[PDB]
Amino acid sequence: RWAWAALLLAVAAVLTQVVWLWLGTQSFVFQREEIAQLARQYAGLDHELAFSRLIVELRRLHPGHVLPDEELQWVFVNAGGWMGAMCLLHASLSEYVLLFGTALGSRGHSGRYWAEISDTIISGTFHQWREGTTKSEVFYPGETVVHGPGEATAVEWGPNTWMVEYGRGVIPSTLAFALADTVFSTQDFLTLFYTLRSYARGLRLELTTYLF
Amino acid sequence: MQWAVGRRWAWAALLLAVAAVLTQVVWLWLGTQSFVFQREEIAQLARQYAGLDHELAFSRLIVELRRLHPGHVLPDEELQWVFVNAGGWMGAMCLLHASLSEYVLLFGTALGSRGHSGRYWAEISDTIISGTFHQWREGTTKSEVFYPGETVVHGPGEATAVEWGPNTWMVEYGRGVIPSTLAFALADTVFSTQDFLTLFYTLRSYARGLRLELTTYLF
Amino acid sequence: QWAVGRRWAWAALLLAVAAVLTQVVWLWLGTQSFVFQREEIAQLARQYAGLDHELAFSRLIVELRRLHPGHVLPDEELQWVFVNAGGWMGAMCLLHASLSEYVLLFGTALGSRGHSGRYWAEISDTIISGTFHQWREGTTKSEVFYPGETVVHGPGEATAVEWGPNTWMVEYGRGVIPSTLAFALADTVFSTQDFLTLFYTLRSYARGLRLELTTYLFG
Ligand SMILES: CCCN1CCC=C(c2cc(-c3ccc(C)cc3)no2)C1
Ligand SMILES: CCCN1CCC=C(c2cc(-c3ccc(C)cc3)no2)C1
Ligand SMILES: CCCN1CCC=C(c2cc(-c3ccc(C)cc3)no2)C1
Repeated sequence: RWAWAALLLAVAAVLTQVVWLWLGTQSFVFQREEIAQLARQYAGLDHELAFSRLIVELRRLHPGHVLPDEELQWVFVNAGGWMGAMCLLHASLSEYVLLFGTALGSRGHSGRYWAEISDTIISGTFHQWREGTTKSEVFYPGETVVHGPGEATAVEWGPNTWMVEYGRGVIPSTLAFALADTVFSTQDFLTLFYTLRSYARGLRLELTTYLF
Repeated sequence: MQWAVGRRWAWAALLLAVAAVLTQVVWLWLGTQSFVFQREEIAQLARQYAGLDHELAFSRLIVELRRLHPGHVLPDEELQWVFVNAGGWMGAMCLLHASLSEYVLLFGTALGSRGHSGRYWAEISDTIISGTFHQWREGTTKSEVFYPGETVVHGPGEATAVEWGPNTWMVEYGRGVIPSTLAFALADTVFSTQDFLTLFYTLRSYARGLRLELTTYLF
Repeated sequence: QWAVGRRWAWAALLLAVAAVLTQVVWLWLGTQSFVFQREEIAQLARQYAGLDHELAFSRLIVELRRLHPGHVLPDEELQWVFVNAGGWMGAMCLLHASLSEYVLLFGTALGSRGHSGRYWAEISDTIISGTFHQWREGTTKSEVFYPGETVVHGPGEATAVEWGPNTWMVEYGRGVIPSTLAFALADTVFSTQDFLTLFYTLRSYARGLRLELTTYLFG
């Protein structure tokens, strides 16, 4: 039975080799500039219409990578002390695209992620206070703010602020932060479920499209 | 002996009778569900004092609430402002009535606050005496603002983002599984503020409210 | 010579350790010494209030080092680290820290609101710039503090606090300092999950303790 341990790690070595090759020869659906430019084009429109225009345009540029209307949903997000709402459009293990914002405004912890996040503002104001500094910056509609991996900032959204968010990195690691307050502060298990389901729907889509 | 009845059978028949009767009169306890306050009574009552400053408005409301419902309102000896930290927001409450199905309290903030309203197994109504109440309902990308005199109604299972301006005060009425709602109102107190003295104060106010509702029921 | 009971000597020793510990603690309280006087930091920080906070901080650190050599952290150990607690967020720079005292620079560029924390310590905050709103427990009014003013937070007290944008202050603390850190890291553990920040904070404390340990032992 000692040889069975060798066979166990034999196929384990090959499978891990298959995965490694796949993770490295994998390409991305979206470009950072692509998402930013679309949002910048629509920022002058009311956010409701801007959202609709952007979703339609994303679907024609990348069919089979954007969730259907039947699976689009606004779900509150409580994390880092702030509160907003998001609508997931695309979600894989390496990328996501979502609409985010708040009608009341909010402040808190940007989060510390294993990913690069790009927020292009559609309406309102985004205040950013970078770690190590004692001054803040403000971004306005049409402008894109990037959150590098391992960076942590204090953020503030003004009343009625909305943005398109494009994330790239280890996406399942971001859920730990995004659902923290939901678990320990709001106890909103229903919201917790809606979030996980939306991610599942996004993963479901990307899997079928890749398989056709 | 065609009219006679065996004693053993009759004894077991009556046991089935009391069992059938009890299991049915137990059900009517939910049918004879009596709430101490009417659903829109608290709102209609506080809408009258909204013109005053919150300090006098509270005192005159508490007095009026006692006269209308004697033995259902906590005495001045057990009235206390305690902080409330939940859903990312912070305020202070003053419990006036508390049972297992109902509660009435004075709530507000002198600074203002924002956060998650909470999903309760209950129906909550808030009537504004002073300040502003902002509500952002789930699924929408817009908010509504409520002014003094108006009443915000929060149905069961609903979740909204809330914002109170500076110096907003309100009376609050809740109907439903009150102990479960208490789990939310103490969440941030445990995992964010670690204010265990406040935790004690809140639970004590509930115990005082419950003690009153049983000593009134017993006398 | 005689024997003592298994419950007799047990109680006697329980009184013996009671006699020792109580007079040992009282001995400990008597030898207690503080590097900074109760109102020393406040008096010193107010002198630099009104200036650009960068300039005020730099001059203060130089002044503290000159007044208390061996009790202020070197430049290579000074570090701005985010603080998340009680619902609010800001940044701190630890200047001095032991088991009984601490001095730190604190503030926020964005502003913030939340629970002040209920500490086993006496904490004073002298404002260099910006605004400090305080809402005391049991009250329905709030007081605003402007630069040059000092806010004192007594042990066991709990307030709601609000900082305006670009508010900066100097904070001195006196009491059970390790218990205070527990609060300061509450949101970091259960809300932000920022382990890096958590590590930075604990490292800042360790550096303060090390410096205090060396100065105590070797001058
Ligand atoms: C500095 C930018 C930080 N952003 C700010 C805006 C909102 C965030 C945010 C991210 C998410 C999210 C939801 C689902 C999945 C699968 C992944 C991520 N939900 O909300 C984080
Ligand atoms: C949508 C309205 C949500 N409101 C917002 C304001 C404050 C609430 C709130 C509820 C309570 C409370 C305290 C003790 C007991 C036994 C029950 C309830 N204390 O505070 C909940
Ligand atoms: C009543 C004023 C409350 N203040 C408000 C501002 C920030 C505080 C605050 C305290 C600390 C801290 C960091 C390290 C150690 C060893 C001890 C304490 N880090 O931040 C507490």
